[PDB]
Amino acid sequence: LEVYTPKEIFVANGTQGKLTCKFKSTSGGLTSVSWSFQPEGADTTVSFFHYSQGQVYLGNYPPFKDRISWAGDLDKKDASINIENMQFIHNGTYICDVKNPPVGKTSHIRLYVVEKE
Amino acid sequence: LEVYTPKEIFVANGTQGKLTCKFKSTSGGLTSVSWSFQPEGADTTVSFFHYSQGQVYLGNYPPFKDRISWAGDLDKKDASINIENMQFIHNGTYICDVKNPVGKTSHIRLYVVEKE
Amino acid sequence: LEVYTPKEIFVANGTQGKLTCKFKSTSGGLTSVSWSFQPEGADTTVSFFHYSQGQVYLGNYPPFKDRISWAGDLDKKDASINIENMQFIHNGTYICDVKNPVGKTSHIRLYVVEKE
Amino acid sequence: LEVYTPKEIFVANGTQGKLTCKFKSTSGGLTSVSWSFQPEGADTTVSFFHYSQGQVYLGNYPPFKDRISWAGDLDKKDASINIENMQFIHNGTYICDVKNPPVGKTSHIRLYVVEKE
Repeated sequence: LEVYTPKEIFVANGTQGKLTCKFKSTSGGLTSVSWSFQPEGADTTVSFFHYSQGQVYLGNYPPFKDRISWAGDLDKKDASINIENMQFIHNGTYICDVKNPPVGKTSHIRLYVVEKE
Repeated sequence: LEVYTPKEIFVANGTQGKLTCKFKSTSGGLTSVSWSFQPEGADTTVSFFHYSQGQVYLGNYPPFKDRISWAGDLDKKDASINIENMQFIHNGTYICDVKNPVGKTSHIRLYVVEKE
Repeated sequence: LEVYTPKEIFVANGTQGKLTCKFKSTSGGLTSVSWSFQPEGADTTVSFFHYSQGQVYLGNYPPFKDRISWAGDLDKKDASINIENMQFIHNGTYICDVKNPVGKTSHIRLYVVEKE
Repeated sequence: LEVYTPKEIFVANGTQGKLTCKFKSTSGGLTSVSWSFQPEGADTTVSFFHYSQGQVYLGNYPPFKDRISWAGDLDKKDASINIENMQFIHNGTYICDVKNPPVGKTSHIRLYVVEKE
């Protein structure tokens, strides 16, 4: 199992961010995706998205409320998500955790939200 | 791994349902719980709850909006959930899927009863 | 004691309707079942079926003549009945009354649908 | 609660039989009546009549089809019934089961149908 994420992305604030994850494995089925956020300059990460068995589940982290949508296809080995209307509180590191049975692999994105001016 | 669910529960409508799941295994850190609903008289199931790594994740099935809370403790081998203010649309079969390192599943037939 | 019926059922006309009742208690024996009919848009109810001690007893309500059969099992806590060849005169609310040593009641709103 | 039945009655065949039941209790609304038949020389009893909530319900026992009618009044503590056109197949023991919340008391009638000649 191999997981790719771009190292960094810059997103103009107020626009949609596309958090790309592509992975490599021998195989939908039992594979699961989880995304996590680590706010910049903080010590903690919040897991906010989980996908498995054709179902999207969301955490209750307020800054991501009504902003998160699935943009992947596990058959095409794509674990991506979109975040609407990104703002500065969304600066930080995003971490994708992919599990393909037969634990799991992770890749990090440093997301920079930029001033739209 | 072994998963238990009571075969049936009756919930007076307008009150809280307590969906009990107890499991048996040798270990809670890699353990995951999922809950599904099969509305009575349909053949679809909606997966609406997932728990792994100390985090509750919820699906967007409207009849469960703002009703679902975690009532378990994986260290105490308890994968239970609560559902607030149950109404007749919540009648059906609830399925708990627990994974330890594939899943084991147990079923509840939940009947919501007229509180009158 | 707890008594459950679905809130509603839709029965295509000319076909058999299956009136489900499931109950919860600590215990056949002295337990009894009665079913009643409230025709839509009237305020009368006719009690038309009674079950106690392995015996089905029927009332003399013409629209239910030769249509009613027991489909329960008090040991499996099932108090259901069947109604053959349901027509529009059978539209209304059905009420299951279950007694285990006063009783709880549950309601079905039964809609008979054009089979065309 | 106390329940009375006559010990025996003789009914000329082809005539109506009147199965008297009178009872004693402190109270009509929750009380129920049931009547049962034990055919002479058999070991089985068939329950064929039930009365509760102002409603008469009948069993499907063929010899009592279109023969059984309520002749009581629970307010007057009378749980009687009538049987039309009694024939020899109706010989036997009749049992009245009365229930009055606040479990029930029973009384037996040995009914002899007699040749009317």
